[PDB]
Amino acid sequence: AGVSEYELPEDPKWEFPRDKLTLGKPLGEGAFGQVVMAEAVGIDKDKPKEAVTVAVKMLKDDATEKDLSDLVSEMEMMKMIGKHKNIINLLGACTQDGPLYVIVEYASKGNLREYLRARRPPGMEYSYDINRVPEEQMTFKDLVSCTYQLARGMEYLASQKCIHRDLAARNVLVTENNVMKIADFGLARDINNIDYYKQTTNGRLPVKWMAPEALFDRVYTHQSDVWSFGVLMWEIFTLGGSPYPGIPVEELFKLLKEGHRMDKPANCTNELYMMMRDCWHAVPSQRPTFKQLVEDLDRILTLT
Repeated sequence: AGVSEYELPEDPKWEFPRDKLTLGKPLGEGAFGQVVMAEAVGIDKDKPKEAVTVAVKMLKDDATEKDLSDLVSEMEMMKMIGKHKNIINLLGACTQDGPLYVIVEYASKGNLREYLRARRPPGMEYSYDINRVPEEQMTFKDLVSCTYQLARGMEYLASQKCIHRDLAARNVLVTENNVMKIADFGLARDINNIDYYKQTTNGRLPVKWMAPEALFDRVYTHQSDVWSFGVLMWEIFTLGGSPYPGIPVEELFKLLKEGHRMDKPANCTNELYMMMRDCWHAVPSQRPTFKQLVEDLDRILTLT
């Protein structure tokens, strides 16, 4: 393509008028972009006069070409996958005659890691944290429920023949009503009509969440997302813990080849830990599918 010479084409069904978008407080600032809260007047067809709170993803002043390319790619991926209860859904975009604004559903309780960490059982909270929410402490049931919703989001994603490639607690958002939503589709790819996605030699996927076929064989499939989902489960059941604690990524490469796997999280059942271990099977085709994970997780959640 070439973003420095590409004119974003009009797409009237998604286009939103700039004069009806009012930018508010920042929600996030990463290395490659920015997200702010906004009021979008009329974005909901049902209430054409009503302003709805939304989140807006946009470039920063020091953006690279790749940053712009990533933002366009995320927007296009979200058009293609369609709507699901457990995915941050695309609402609109301001693409003409000005900065690219990608408008999506607002998740008022923020990213999953901090959501879990603020909702930890007392004492493990040492030291003094002003951001805790003891009135909403996580039960085992809440954690399973969290995993089930995310599994449903990925089941839907896989059914659209989309790979996310960057699954992780930092890329999950939580709504006012505690709905888990997969976000950040900047690295997502459409693998319709190809057997697998071909990774570059040195990719842009965080190593501690990467399946080995991708790390060592440069292949990415839905089963690679399953590996990542297993790491995400581990993050969930440690209530926002960071993976392979104490192991730098440079040492992880060889440990993985040798069959190293993370230990069971403190307050998790063997049944759930085995499910994690199943996701980290060396043979991709021997990991469960997202459909099987949904079925298993649903059964577990029902019993609880």
